[PDB]
Amino acid sequence: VGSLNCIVAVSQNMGIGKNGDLPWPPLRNEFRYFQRMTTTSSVEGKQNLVIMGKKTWFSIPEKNRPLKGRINLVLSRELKEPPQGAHFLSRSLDDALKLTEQPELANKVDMVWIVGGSSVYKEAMNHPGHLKLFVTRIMQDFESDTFFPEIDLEKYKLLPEYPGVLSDVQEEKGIKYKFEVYEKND
Ligand SMILES: NC(=O)C1=CN([C@@H]2O[C@H](COP(=O)(O)OP(=O)(O)OC[C@H]3O[C@@H](n4cnc5c(N)ncnc54)[C@H](OP(=O)(O)O)[C@@H]3O)[C@@H](O)[C@H]2O)C=CC1
Ligand SMILES: COc1ccccc1/C(=C/c1coc2nc(N)nc(N)c12)CC(C)C
Repeated sequence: VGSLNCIVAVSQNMGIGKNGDLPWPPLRNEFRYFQRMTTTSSVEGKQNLVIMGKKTWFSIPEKNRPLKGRINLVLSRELKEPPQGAHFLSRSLDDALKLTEQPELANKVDMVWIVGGSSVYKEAMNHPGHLKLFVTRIMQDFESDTFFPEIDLEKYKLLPEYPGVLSDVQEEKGIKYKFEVYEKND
């Protein structure tokens, strides 16, 4: 199994969601970036795995659900089986990562992408080992009711560029944003 990663888009006030949707209006190219980064795998005969909490799963409109071309895993202790359209269900983050090593998935999964929400991000980020964060900084404040956990910059280094990630300011619907990649190894 290849690398472990988180990917998020976050306002200046650290918001990632409001009422089960994003705090900002739809940013089509931002979403295209999320789909590209999470779907593209350099290893022949493998797909990437996306890991998400239950409320994030149900935030994806049925049209984009499961995320196509990726294996979709949902975290929940209440659910008894994967939701309609999902592929896997685990009861903890550690369980989901252990599962990638089982015979059913060990030779099928390339990268692992944690796609939210706030508790899953927090636990992924505080878990020893090699981890990258792909963070889109939406450069305005937006009313939110979720939030991204604190990024400890003593351990997460902001990389000075990264292949396949544009380094300059983007703008859609009058909202400027930029792409960042952070890496820790502890
Ligand atoms: N980049 C972005 O801007 C992103 C935005 N979002 C937004 O964030 C919001 C959803 O996030 P949030 O409210 O944080 O919720 P989550 O997606 O984290 O869902 C939480 C539910 O998931 C299950 N859960 C979470 N972590 C675990 C765990 N480690 N083990 C087992 N079960 C777990 C629990 O279910 P149970 O109670 O069944 O056990 C929990 O009640 C929405 O507004 C969505 O639009 C989401 C992702 C990215
Ligand atoms: C348009 O996206 C949404 C709309 C409504 C509810 C949830 C989302 C999602 C959010 C993001 C998770 O990591 C993300 N990372 C980045 N860089 N951008 C994102 N947008 C997400 C996931 C996809 C829908 C499946």
